[PDB]
Amino acid sequence: LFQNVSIAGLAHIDAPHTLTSKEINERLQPTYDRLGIKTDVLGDVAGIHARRLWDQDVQASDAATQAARKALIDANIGIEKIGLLINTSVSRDYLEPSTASIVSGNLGVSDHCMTFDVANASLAFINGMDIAARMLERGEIDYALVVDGETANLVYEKTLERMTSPDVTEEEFRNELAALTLGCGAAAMVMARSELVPDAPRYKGGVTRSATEWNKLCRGNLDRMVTDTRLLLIEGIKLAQKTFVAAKQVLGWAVEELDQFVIHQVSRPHTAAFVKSFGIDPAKVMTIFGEHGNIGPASVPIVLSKLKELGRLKKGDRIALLGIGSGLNCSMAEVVW
Amino acid sequence: HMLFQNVSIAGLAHIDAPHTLTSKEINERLQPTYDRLGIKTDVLGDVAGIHARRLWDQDVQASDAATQAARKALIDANIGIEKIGLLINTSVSRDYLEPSTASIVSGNLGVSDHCMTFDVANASLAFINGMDIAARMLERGEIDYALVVDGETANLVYEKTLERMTSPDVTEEEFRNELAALTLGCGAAAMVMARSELVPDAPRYKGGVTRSATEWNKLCRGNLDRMVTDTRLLLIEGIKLAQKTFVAAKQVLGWAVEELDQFVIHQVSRPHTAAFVKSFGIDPAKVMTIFGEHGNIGPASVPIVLSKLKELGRLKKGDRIALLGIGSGLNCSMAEVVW
Ligand SMILES: CCCCCCCCCCCC(=O)SCCNC(=O)CCNC(=O)[C@H](O)C(C)(C)COP(=O)(O)OP(=O)(O)OC[C@H]1O[C@@H](n2cnc3c(N)ncnc32)[C@H](O)[C@@H]1OP(=O)(O)O
Ligand SMILES: CCCCCCCCCCCC(=O)O
Repeated sequence: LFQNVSIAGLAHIDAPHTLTSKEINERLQPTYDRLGIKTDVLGDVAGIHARRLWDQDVQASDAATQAARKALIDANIGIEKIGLLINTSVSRDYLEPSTASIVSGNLGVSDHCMTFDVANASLAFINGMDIAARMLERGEIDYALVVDGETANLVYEKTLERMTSPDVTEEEFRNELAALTLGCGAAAMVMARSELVPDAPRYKGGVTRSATEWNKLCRGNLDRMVTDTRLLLIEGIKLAQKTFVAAKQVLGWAVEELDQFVIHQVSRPHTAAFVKSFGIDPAKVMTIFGEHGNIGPASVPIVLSKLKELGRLKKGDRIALLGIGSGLNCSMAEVVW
Repeated sequence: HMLFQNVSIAGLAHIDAPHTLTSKEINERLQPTYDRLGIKTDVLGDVAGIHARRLWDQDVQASDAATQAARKALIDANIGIEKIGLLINTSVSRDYLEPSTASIVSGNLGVSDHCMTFDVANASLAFINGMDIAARMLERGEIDYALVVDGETANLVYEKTLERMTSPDVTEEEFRNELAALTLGCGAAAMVMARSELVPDAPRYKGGVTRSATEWNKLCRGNLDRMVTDTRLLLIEGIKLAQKTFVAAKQVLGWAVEELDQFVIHQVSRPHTAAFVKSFGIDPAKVMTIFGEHGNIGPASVPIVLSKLKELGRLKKGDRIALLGIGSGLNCSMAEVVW
């Protein structure tokens, strides 16, 4: 476990435009009626009633940059203190260079600042925290930024075009339906060596389990995402269960002994199936997919930032970060407030 | 100075893409555009110094090429996939935005449910980044073995760039901006890293230094079908950045150029490379180049060259090997291997 790693600052950005599921259903209504769809899958089943979109021409790096500036302020440090910047977003503007280098350019990092991207679907932010934690413990750097901006504008625009086409089949509809559960947003975290920030929350790290045989289940680019919803739910929960059992071992976790559960946000049935598996008090599980949908790897730190801004947390509170992503990969870690 | 301790290279391999595409063939297609634009010099063969590059079949994905390299690297290290505790994929090429290419490679190989996997992306320096991340886990003893894998696909950028540049209405500016795309190449590499205790006679990786100039992030921008590049400015600002990195390399690695045995350098063109070696007083006999026949294989370039050096019998026990590169960003990293 990490002994000397802390969270110096934390921030999130909510995207400014609301697209409700009611509004999407009115667009999709003529398709529903020719396919004989009678059910509201988004609202009544998924539990997603709205999501947020950016203005046009907002790139991932722009969103991440906004979040990074807020996080530095939350941490009371200047950019010149940053020795490492990692971008963990799924959304990316180019293959080359790293989105991190674009964010770093915007921010004005020093010539000593190491930067690169990590990609791992919705788990990448936790991955990013661990890579930074290891560099901090080793004394390579004092402060690190982990940043993540997500943009779903184009995937809504293109998916809605496809779904409204007179040639669309129910097979294609059900297979791209998951794209209509995603949302825009951004997050950023400042991590630091603990001797520099004695009042800050401590990050202990945690455990990782994987099921890489299921890598075909959810495949996506900026304009299109194809998903096997049923199997992904079933196998995703199986891996989460396996990882949580492994966590109870090495982290000493017992459900009653935890104050907050910061979980990846994908759907109401997904969530309820997991909490029921372990008898977790749903009150302890903050949910935002209702109005924000799935913000990918930024989801977990967004919720954690919202919890912080709420003035919820108390010193000594044990917070379980429960991350997962298409892969499948699952990582569960502990933060002590 | 925080150099890595007891981190070793247990296995190493490269894959050469099978189909040769010559610059003579490319020039043939481009000739009408050259003539219309008044270009009278062979800018590929004579200026950039690239005579050939390799391509895959159309149906080969980044993960496919990385998987080929990985299996060969495991054989080299004489271990099974069940030993691997970490797999990092470092390629610029990728199958999708999500999931990671690493998880596709990991699924192909059959890694255990304890294996940690993800992609790292950082233009042409990412393989060194992957080695560094693996090394930190290995040094702590969190894992015993790691795989760092990298497959590059340039098929689509060749196809689309050549169509655009052979268009009746291509502008001189668009032509110049995209020309560097025709110096790219296909190929793959993978390395098995291990705790030194398990492989007492294997080479040692020490890590090294990194310096950056992220205000130059616009100079080279790439996607699956297009790459736009300011070649002139990349040369000038690259050497500048490499100069800072060498000063740092003397501080933490204690480097003196005459004392190093091999320089394994990421390469973007023949004149760029000669400028680099001239700038820092490097013995050219200690610099192997595959650019003339393979072009620029991005982040796989460094380990592909290292693997070829091993296969040529040019590396012996105790040889001090410098891994050097400038990557779009800009970033520059310099690390040492002791064979
Ligand atoms: C560019 C990147 C940006 C970047 C943005 C950042 C994100 C990047 C990261 C990638 C994000 C991903 O991995 S997204 C992958 C995770 N998200 C998802 O899988 C979305 C799916 N969400 C869900 O809540 C679920 O799987 C449901 C709602 C689809 C099914 O729930 P569940 O309870 O089985 O439902 P079950 O009873 O079958 O369903 C009963 C009823 O729902 C209907 N139903 C069930 N499934 C479907 C379906 N797939 N499509 C249509 N309808 C369906 C049935 O017909 C039936 O209707 P009837 O009999 O009443 O008529
Ligand atoms: C821990 C929550 C349990 C339900 C989550 C199942 C995993 C769904 C996979 C989608 C992850 C992603 O958005 O990349």
